[PDB]
Amino acid sequence: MNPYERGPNPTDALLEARSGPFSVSEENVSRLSASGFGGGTIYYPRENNTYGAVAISPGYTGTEASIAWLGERIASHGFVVITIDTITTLDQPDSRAEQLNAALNHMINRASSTVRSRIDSSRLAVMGHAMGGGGSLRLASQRPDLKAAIPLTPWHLNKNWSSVTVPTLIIGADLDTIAPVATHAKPFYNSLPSSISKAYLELDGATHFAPNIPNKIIGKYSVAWLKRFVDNDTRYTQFLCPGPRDGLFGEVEEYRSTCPF
Ligand SMILES: O=C(O)c1ccc(C(=O)OCCO)cc1
Repeated sequence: MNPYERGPNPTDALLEARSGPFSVSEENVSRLSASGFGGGTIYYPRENNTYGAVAISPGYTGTEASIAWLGERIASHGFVVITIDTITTLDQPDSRAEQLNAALNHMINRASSTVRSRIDSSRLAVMGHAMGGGGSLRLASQRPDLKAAIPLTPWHLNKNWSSVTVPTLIIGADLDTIAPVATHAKPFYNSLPSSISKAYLELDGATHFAPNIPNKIIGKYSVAWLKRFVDNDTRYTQFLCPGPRDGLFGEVEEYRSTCPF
């Protein structure tokens, strides 16, 4: 009925497991072969089919190695995913937005036929850690056509994202001292329009490095957000609405959303 649906009916366990049901292979993108970004790695399902496609940026001073687990994990749930390196490790968020865009174009137009043939170029998403999460917000602002955006403990000097209409899940870390939720993640969420699909998920007992460490909660809700909005997979609505509990015995520090979507 939904021909974008991939993989079996989800459960909390299946979404929290280290890997989804899709076996993954990798395509290396050298710095030489990459135009407008610093290279990286494309994770893609071996099983032949078309899938949504996602570009993920690391943060300030970091490289693809700090987000690799996420590229692999998301790809194993039926997506084509590039973890990029940036032209330099010091690139600012809005430069990171340009490089994410170049990485989307690389996957669609310049990668091998194996990778290009597994991408539905009409169904794209963007994600990033810290400064790359700020890059996610900027690119979502510049490309309303993106299907989803997921800034992870994002950092950005601009606090006004009222131009974004892409379905956006922001993930904050309560103990983040680099991009404190009070001055980055939450102001971002609050400046997004009340009229779009969005969610704020704040992790309990998590620092700025949490998205760099394999994380059941990040893995679960990133994939659920991507499934719901990249694939239009309403089987995943059950995890986003009402969403993880932030109350007594709950799983998150805070969850807020514009459910129903
Ligand atoms: O000190 C800062 O202002 C500052 C420090 C770090 C970051 C960031 O993106 O870290 C990601 C590391 O992978 C952003 C801002």
